[PDB]
Amino acid sequence: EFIIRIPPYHYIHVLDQNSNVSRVEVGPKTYIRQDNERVLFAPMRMVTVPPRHYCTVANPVSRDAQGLVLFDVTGQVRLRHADLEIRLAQDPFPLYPGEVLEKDITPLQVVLPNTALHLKALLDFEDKDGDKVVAGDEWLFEGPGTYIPRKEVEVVEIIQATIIRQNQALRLRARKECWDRDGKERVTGEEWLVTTVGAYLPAVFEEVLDLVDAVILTEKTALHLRARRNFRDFRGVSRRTGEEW
Amino acid sequence: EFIIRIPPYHYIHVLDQNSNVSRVEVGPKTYIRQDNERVLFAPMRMVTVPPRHYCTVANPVSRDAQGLVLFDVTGQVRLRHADLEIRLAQDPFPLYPGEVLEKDITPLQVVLPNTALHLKALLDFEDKDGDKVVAGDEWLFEGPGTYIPRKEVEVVEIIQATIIRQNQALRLRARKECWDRDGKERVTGEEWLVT
Amino acid sequence: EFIIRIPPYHYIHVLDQNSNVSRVEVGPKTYIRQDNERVLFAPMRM
Repeated sequence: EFIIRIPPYHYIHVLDQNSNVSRVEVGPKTYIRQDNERVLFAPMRMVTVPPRHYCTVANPVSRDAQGLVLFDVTGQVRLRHADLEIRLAQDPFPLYPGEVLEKDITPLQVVLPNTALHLKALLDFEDKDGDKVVAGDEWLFEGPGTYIPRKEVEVVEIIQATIIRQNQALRLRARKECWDRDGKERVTGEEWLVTTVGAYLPAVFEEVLDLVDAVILTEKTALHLRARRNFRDFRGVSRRTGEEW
Repeated sequence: EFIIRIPPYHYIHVLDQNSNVSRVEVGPKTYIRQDNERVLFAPMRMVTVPPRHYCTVANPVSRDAQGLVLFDVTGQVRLRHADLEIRLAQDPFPLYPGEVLEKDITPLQVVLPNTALHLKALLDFEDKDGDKVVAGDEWLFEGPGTYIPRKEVEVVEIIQATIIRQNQALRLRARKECWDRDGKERVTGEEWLVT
Repeated sequence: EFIIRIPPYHYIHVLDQNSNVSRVEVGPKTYIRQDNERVLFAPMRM
């Protein structure tokens, strides 16, 4: 049919069979379909991202410096095949040909306070402050704030901070060679204790094991302790392996 | 039908099929529908907000500095899609095309004395006194007064004050790093007593 | 019907029911008849 009335906030795609090319007919205006064109689908409401939401569209249109949608001379539109893009709140937009709504209008994820996100850089990229990120690097998005999703970064899980109370310590095992918040070199399998009172947030490599409670030494008791490796106790005594005290 | 009598305090929407555009025909006057127009619905009574109430309308019309309802040249009306707005008591108003009555005429919530509201800022905004609010910040609307709802602020629950009598103290656990009313630094899990 | 193809050397008359007025649509060109117009007769050779 030639007469194609397109309601406000809707769009259609007419296929010029001359070049078998499709173009997005978007606008609150009716359309005349000629012999050479063939509308692909009825007017579809343009997808709007409500504020505080986001959406990602498969094969985003290969726009330019001004954001003008680069259109192929043949009658198609230049697309970044197989890539993704994050589109935040804006006016309703038409799906140009060769684009798929990969991610719907989903809410921006806001982490609660004393909680963190275990992000990981799937694709090599450069972060906000010129950071030479590489594929595989892990990230901790802590804070009660909101995280704006990104193509090169994937959230793996949400970790929760561990509250270390008074007279308590938390067992931390290095999952890989790393440094402790006190800047102490750690090796894979090395376990240590963090006594800082508060909601201690576990790091990407530091693995929370358990909370160790102190033992209260009255005047009628004392503690019988045998070492397991060479070290120095709090008094500084250089105890040896197997030594009991 | 061409003859469309619109009773006082009612409105209709005629669709100019020429541009498939709808316009709000509001007024205590009859209307003539031509071949190009097509009324969408019979006269609907304009929604009035009774005093001390409020209402929120989906996709509020993108008004201007003077409040003139910016109308699209095509025959539509400029809308702030997907947003909300709080409309208090006023004269009955017509629903311009592309607007949905999100919140009816509900009463303004007045907290009783010695009670408070647990508000939280869903959307980043700036408060009354230029406060750099961020998304997620919590608010306590206490007082026997009345709270005027807002788009960027959501009430989470109504908390009730705890009466501490003589020779008594109340256990207070910090849910997060914070300061006590006596300006005492607190850490998550820290419990103290208020006398 | 909106689509009104007028062959070369032919003409039609569309009645704008708004004013019940008719105008000669002459030309080797197709025509779009809106809701307000109503073609009176098919293209007639001039």
